[PDB]
Amino acid sequence: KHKILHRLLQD
Repeated sequence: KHKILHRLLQD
C-alpha cells in the first residue's frame, strides 16, 4: 500500500 507516497519519496 501507500502507492503514491512511496513513488513520491523514491523520486
